[PDB]
Amino acid sequence: ELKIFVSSQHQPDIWRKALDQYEAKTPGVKVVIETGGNTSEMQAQYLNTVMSAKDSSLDVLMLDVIRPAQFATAGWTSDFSGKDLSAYLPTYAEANTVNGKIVALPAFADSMFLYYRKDLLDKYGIKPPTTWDELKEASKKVMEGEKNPELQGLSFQGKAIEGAVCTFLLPYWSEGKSLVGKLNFDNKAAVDSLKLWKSFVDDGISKKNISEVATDDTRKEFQAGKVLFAVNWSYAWTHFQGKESQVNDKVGVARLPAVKGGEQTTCLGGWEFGVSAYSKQQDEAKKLVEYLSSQDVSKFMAINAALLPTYAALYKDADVTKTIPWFADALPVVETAKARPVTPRYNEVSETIRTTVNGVLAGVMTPEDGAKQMESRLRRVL
Ligand SMILES: CO[C@H]1O[C@H](CS(=O)(=O)O)[C@@H](O)[C@H](O)[C@H]1O
Repeated sequence: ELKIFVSSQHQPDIWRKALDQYEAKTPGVKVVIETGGNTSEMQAQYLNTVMSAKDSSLDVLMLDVIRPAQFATAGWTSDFSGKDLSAYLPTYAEANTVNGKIVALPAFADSMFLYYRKDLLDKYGIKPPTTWDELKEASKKVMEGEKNPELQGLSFQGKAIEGAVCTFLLPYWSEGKSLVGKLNFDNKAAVDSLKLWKSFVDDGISKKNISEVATDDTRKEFQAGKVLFAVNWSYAWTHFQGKESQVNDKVGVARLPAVKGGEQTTCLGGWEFGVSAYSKQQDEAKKLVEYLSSQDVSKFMAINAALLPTYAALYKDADVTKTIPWFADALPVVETAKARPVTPRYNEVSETIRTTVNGVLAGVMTPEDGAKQMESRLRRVL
């Protein structure tokens, strides 16, 4: 009788279909979904509480790509002994291996992309922007042409959530800088990043309360036809093309714009399945994770939920690209996407950066003071 922790955000109703396929072929085994918070840091704060207390209730954990160092060092997961991760993208083999131990099996890949209203860019003769400067010029042109009070130029995540860590790093990496064995905090790129996110609000290109916007708020608002440009993850696509959308067939996907004279870098994301060290069904949990991390299930979740695959071959799979054409071009974006710090203290890293991003955008602290505070707090942790 297995229990799997899955975010309300990760389309548990589509995972439920994959569990039904498992139960149909595996007699005597039933799985039940326990849904968690929409955002990764909320899920993490929850799982820390129950893993700390050695709660045996949960069997399989859907964990963020940022979680293996913590969960490995805490002893919260049962390692996949003699497991070979070489069927999967090297980036996810690397994320799920801590001190030589296979901590987890990849569930799905992810990276940030620029979603855009191809109907509005096409109306105004605009190319997908390759720089943030080009994105500001396109936004002002479209907003002034459309005279739609509800149309946002750019939605990005400014809420004090895990996605705001990603937000902070996008311009930092585009400028060619790295955060880390040791912290190498570049003040100029850190301030440039916080100033850039603030500039969209100050220019009216982003709404005044972007500090309140989480991943699925960007998703909901873009889907309701209210956003020209959206920073999001692959899952949003299935929602954009579903039965409750204002933007069916009106959505382009591009790589993120670069900073003035930078690269079109992005943030690595994605999720993996861990088996709780406290599960009393280790054997059946492991067999369930082997199924859910299999190629066929990787393919099903790409087609049915726009979850980017963990297997290189699936990005150009006939049925995958028939369903989502832009997956065919997505592999090199995923394989070159920059990783957030690997550390067991990642909760503290996240808390420092996301609270600094949110405070800058809420007008609590200047971009310069925000960077100053972040460097001091990260110094202590890394
Ligand atoms: C929904 O997952 C995606 O977004 C997360 C941010 S949040 O939406 O949870 O704040 C990232 O951490 C994940 O790596 C990425 O796959």
